[PDB]
Amino acid sequence: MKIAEIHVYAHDLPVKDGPYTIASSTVWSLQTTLVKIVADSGLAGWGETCPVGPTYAPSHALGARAALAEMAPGLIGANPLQPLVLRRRMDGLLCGHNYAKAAIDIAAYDLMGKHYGVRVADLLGGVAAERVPSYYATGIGQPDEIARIAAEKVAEGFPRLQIKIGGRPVEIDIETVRKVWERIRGTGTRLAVDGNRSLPSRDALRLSRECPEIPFVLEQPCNTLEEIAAIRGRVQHGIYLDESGEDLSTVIRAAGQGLCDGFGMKLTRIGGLQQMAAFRDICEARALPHSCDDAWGGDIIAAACTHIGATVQPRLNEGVWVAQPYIAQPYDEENGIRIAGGHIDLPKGPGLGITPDESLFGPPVASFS
Amino acid sequence: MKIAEIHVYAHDLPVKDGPYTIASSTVWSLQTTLVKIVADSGLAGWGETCPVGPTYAPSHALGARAALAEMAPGLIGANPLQPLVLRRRMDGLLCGHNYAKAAIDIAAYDLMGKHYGVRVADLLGGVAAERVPSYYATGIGQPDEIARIAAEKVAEGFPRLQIKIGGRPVEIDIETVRKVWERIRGTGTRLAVDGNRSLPSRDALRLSRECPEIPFVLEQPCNTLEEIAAIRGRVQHGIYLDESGEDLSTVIRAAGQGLCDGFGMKLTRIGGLQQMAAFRDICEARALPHSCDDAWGGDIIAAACTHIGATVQPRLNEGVWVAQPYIAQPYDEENGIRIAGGHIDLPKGPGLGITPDESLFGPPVASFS
Amino acid sequence: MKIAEIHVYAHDLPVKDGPYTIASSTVWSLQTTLVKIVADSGLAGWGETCPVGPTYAPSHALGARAALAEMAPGLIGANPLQPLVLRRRMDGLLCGHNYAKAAIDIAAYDLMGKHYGVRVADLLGGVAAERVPSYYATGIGQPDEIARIAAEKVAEGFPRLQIKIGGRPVEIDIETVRKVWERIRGTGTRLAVDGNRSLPSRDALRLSRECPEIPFVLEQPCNTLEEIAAIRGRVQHGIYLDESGEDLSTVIRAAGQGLCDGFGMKLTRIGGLQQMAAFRDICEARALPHSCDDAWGGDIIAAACTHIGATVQPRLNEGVWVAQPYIAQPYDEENGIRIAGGHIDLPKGPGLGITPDESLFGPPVASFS
Amino acid sequence: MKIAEIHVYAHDLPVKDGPYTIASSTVWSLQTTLVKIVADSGLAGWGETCPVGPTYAPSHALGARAALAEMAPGLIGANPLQPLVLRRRMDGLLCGHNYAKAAIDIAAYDLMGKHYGVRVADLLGGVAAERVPSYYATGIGQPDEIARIAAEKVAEGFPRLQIKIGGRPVEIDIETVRKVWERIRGTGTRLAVDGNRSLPSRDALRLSRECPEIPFVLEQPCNTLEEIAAIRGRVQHGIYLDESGEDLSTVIRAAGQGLCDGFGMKLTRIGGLQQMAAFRDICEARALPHSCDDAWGGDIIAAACTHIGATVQPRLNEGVWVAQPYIAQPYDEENGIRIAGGHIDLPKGPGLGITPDESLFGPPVASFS
Ligand SMILES: C[N+]1(C)C[C@H](O)C[C@@H]1C(=O)O
Ligand SMILES: C[N+]1(C)C[C@H](O)C[C@@H]1C(=O)O
Ligand SMILES: C[N+]1(C)C[C@H](O)C[C@@H]1C(=O)O
Ligand SMILES: C[N+]1(C)C[C@H](O)C[C@@H]1C(=O)O
Ligand SMILES: [Mg+2]
Ligand SMILES: [Mg+2]
Ligand SMILES: [Mg+2]
Ligand SMILES: [Mg+2]
Ligand SMILES: [Mg+2]
Ligand SMILES: [Mg+2]
Ligand SMILES: [Mg+2]
Ligand SMILES: [Mg+2]
Ligand SMILES: [Mg+2]
Ligand SMILES: [Mg+2]
Repeated sequence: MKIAEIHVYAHDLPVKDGPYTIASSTVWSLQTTLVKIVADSGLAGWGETCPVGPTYAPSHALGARAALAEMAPGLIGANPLQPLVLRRRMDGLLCGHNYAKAAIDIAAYDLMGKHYGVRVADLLGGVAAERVPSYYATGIGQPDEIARIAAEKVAEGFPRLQIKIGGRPVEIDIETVRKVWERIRGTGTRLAVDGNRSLPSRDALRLSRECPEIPFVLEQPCNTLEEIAAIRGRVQHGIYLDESGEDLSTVIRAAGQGLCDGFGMKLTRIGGLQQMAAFRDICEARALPHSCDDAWGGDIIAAACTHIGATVQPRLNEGVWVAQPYIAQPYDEENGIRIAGGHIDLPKGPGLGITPDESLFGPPVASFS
Repeated sequence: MKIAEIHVYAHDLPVKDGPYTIASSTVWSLQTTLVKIVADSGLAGWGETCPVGPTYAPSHALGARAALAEMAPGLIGANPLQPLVLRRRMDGLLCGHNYAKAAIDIAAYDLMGKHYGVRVADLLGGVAAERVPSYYATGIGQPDEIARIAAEKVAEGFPRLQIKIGGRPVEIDIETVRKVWERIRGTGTRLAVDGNRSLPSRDALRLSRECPEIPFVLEQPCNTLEEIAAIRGRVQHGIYLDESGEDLSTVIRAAGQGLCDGFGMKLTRIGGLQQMAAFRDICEARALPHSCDDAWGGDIIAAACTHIGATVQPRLNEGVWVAQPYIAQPYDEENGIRIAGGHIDLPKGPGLGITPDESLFGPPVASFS
Repeated sequence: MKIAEIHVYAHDLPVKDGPYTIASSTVWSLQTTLVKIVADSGLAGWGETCPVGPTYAPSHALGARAALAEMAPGLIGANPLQPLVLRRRMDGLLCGHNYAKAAIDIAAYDLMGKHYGVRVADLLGGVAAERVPSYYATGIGQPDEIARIAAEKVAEGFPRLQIKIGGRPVEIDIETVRKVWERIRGTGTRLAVDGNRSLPSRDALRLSRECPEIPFVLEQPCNTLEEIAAIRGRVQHGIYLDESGEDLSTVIRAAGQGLCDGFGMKLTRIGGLQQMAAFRDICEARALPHSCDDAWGGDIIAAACTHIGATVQPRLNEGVWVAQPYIAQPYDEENGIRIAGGHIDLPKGPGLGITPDESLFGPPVASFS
Repeated sequence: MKIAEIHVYAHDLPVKDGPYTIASSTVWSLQTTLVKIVADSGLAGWGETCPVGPTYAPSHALGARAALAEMAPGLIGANPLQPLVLRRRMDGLLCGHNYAKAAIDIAAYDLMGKHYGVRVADLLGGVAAERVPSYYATGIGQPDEIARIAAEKVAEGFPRLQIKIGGRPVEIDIETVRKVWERIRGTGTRLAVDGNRSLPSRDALRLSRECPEIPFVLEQPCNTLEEIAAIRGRVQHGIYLDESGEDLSTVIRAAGQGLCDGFGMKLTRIGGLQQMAAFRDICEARALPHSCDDAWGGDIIAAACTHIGATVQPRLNEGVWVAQPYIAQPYDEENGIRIAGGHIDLPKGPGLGITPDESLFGPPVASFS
């Protein structure tokens, strides 16, 4: 098999009842980028990458499209059924830019699954669970209001909550954590507190020191991995990496040196499913719980996240986060990814199990053959 | 003296009022393996190895018999009165497989003791105590029920309890520990909490962080020694190794680098009494308390554990655990190992002090001469 | 699809012009164990595991068959198209025993490849090279004798030589290394020197110190990883792990903490292709060169090694070692694995590309349904 | 059985063709202390301790007798057939003073062996070799003079030489090492260079740096273990501890943290055979070569060293050093320890196999009942 065409699309996703606030990024609408790979046989696969604003991570929508335009001519003729070979070929065309490479990677797995008649999760080691947990991430807000929302989401069925903090005096974050805990204690709901790179070590230390009785994991409290390595010995709560886990080498450093207790891992950041599967295997060997998330995006990226998440040993699965609740229009109304009772049912069809209504995207901003 | 015959037996041991639940293994009946060594003089010694299900450790009943069948022809003619020489000879025939080698080792010490007219404990440095402490290990269950059982076992005389946890949400484990402590506090009963390799560092950290007022030692909370080394600086409760202590080299690493505060050590895992005695000497030099246990098994392995345990400095002796309370039929009704008042009286006769009713075992599954 | 039957075979492999001498194992004839998995449809896949004598590693032929006998009944009905799910299922039946699990893993990948019509290497990320390099490993022998063989094998086309040392005064090992280097310098041939766990740190230090001008990597010079970590900073030659690389967790330690510069890795030791592929991804992220070998065995295990080897980035591929030159009768007369010009061609057919002549093995020694 | 009497003897040992020059002690005549333990039955065992002058180690002849006088009354009635119980009993009477405790330890093993009819080596795991290697240690002297003696002693059969250095400009030590190497290279003789605590790190660094082509191990180059840990990474020669190995705890530190590559170990320093056997097991698990020596003394301490030495794995046995060549009158004319061909035959009789002629010692200087 050979790649015959690659099509790049720009598409807009407004935030229902926004904005969505992260200590490092507030957005009102997201620009996603879709990739369609067409084989010489005519069969097509789909990928997607959607940064959550331009300030969250070293990635942005215009940059995704620039990266894809750089690599695409060099990929025409490649065998899309060989994800590692294909990844090396991308590396031969452009250094870094995992978030763009990930879209090609995901399209190729979709195409592979359709070709062989198999679900992507089964190409990645096998379906361990047909329905996977999700988690709900609150925005930054008034303590009482965040606690109210947390209670509601637990009642909806979410087995885990992530409370966003930072960008304001830490006393308010601590009050938020305490008020949330008062409403969810004794429900068995797991808790994460995400500083999104915004806390000086001063405040990360204070948060943990003041709340030993509250069972959160502290997710990416500080900006750099060096700062996290420096506070870890003095912090009695588990610490998870998110933004710092930028590649497999960094994950190997963190696992091998005992620098964290788990991960919030994004598919596009790590470079796609080929790398994410290796990431999964590393975490399983070391009993490091993790989520399988992305920054944002619709059915295509969400299905890719759900497929890898379906392969995770259940006791290590911290959930699959998706932007679906904030997206008005699905790409696939019959099989698209939907949260139900705080969980996500894996699509049942071949490949990603998603057939996007291509009409929605508009003509490609760039085509290659 | 020379070994003239080696006989290998398969024998079944059903669990009274089971199953017995460990986070890593639930069993309903155990398959033990017995070894009889006959000297040219006609004198015989007995050994035993009995994994606690095939998933607890890298060992199983069929594997024990395969290992013994591999080594046995190469041991005919060896001097059974030289335990170190004999161990090196085994190593010359098969790499690893300590749990099988241990059965030959124990049979040889039994034979040595009978030949010289001395108790095995006196071959291992001398009887420091005629009666040794034991400890009772609970299964995993409802918090209140486990607390009730803990109170009963303290009333029976057990000076130490081990609470098994893991394989479920850690909130339940923590509730169990708290309810047990409420019933046993102020009795002077020592407490261990055994995660049996099942806790991610996330949960080990939480358990310790939440319970500074409860004086447990945390036994093998995490799967690998690397994970334990990573959490140790952040855990204020003593940490003991069990499954990780797979050989004397590992014990030397753990003692020399300060990676743990004690051990739950199994005779078969370490490779027998020759190695266990060295283990004992290392712990004594570093004031590291430990038990002398095994995975399971009847009078033969239990007596071997009791003999080495009788040599331990009393202040370091965390007890000898035996499967006797879960075994309906003793091998030796006159001198077999029995728990009385939470303690074990050392047999008074030469060798292990045990004469098994060989009839019980059936014909050997393999014989060598 | 579901596993309907599992059949275990025992088969002898006489060493051509024997014996083969490793510092830890001298072998005259090897006992291989073959496994055939049959699906409900009748489609079959083949696996193989063959310890290189019982003292090289904690593995042996009788032990392989005992482990398979323990696991097989619990695998009837499993889906063989899900290698990770299947591996966890095996872990739920027996702890450890990777060398036995690997035979099931390999048969399942063979079956998967046949079912989808794809080569195993293309189920593991894709073929990076159709012609895979091998390496020649000399046995221990006299310095001039070994230097001759080294020159002869370089001429035959092998791009890398491994010289086995140990088990005798180290000055003889050093003389051998110097005389081999005299023959092969200027031929572009890479050099490994394998101590096979046999050198005290005293001697490993001496070997490196005396030979800075000879560009060997020192493979598993000492018995334990702890010993290797202790000399590493005092050794100017690259150090590779072999025997110490017992599982993915240990690989993560070694890579993350920088304890070695590469690996000799055996498929059965790591537990099969699912784990080997993850191992490959770990090494690629850290630019750690490695081989894809096994202990011994015929066309089945050799094809498995060749398929994973064909996925390795060429600049990191230290070779695929196979026992074929020492094996008189191939299982597959037409398409079995053969070394040609010091290299190995990847088979063309689906699955492993091997069709064993079952009549060579005799009837199964154990059958499960 | 019970100790009925303890008798302490003082005896002079003139140095044949004296003196003997160590960087830390020059000696013309040594004051040995013998101990006879008599059981209720009248059976007796013998021990010995003989510091090599009062400045080599924190031990001296008057100190040996004072320590024995302190402990002896508290040992009347003890069971001498339990070496570990007996050792703890001594610890309960006097802290430290291993060199004195060792004399009691050795007499008790002698008695035990006589009582059971077994050789001491067979009470310590078993005889691995009937003929034990020794090593020759040169005194400090002129480079050409020492090189001659080195050649002469190699011819006599010693498989290892130890060259003493220090106490003068290091260039003279380096010249000595080079001239010795010139004589013994190509003879298969192993080389140790002993600084006896006398080199500043400045000079130890220089000695190793200048001589990479000379295969010595550097024994106790610096005064403290702290100094040795500090230079270790900058020294390419193996480093052995001698004087720093004061107890089992320090051995555990050195081995567990990889601070040395072997030991010169003295029986009296470590505290007797009970501790020496544990020391042996520690070294065997880590492939650390070691000698079994003492400071000085006649047939009694020499036989004790020979018996433990006969249990050491041959590949790790650096030799048993004894003072016999410097001692005119043996205690046992028939079966005393004698070096022959640079090796020592293990005595055949029960216990140590030595029967001292008591009349040589004079009446006891102290008797206890
Ligand atoms: C993955 N989230 C839950 C959604 C946002 O993209 C960021 C947030 C996190 O940082 O974990
Ligand atoms: C030794 N036990 C008390 C009995 C079981 O064999 C396991 C358990 C332990 O892991 O410590
Ligand atoms: C891979 N070999 C060449 C074959 C033997 O199985 C061992 C050897 C090695 O240890 O590297
Ligand atoms: C063991 N010696 C050879 C004899 C002396 O007691 C000291 C010396 C050494 O330090 O190695
Ligand atoms: Mg819930
Ligand atoms: Mg985050
Ligand atoms: Mg009590
Ligand atoms: Mg335990
Ligand atoms: Mg070539
Ligand atoms: Mg090797
Ligand atoms: Mg059937
Ligand atoms: Mg010689
Ligand atoms: Mg010395
Ligand atoms: Mg008296």
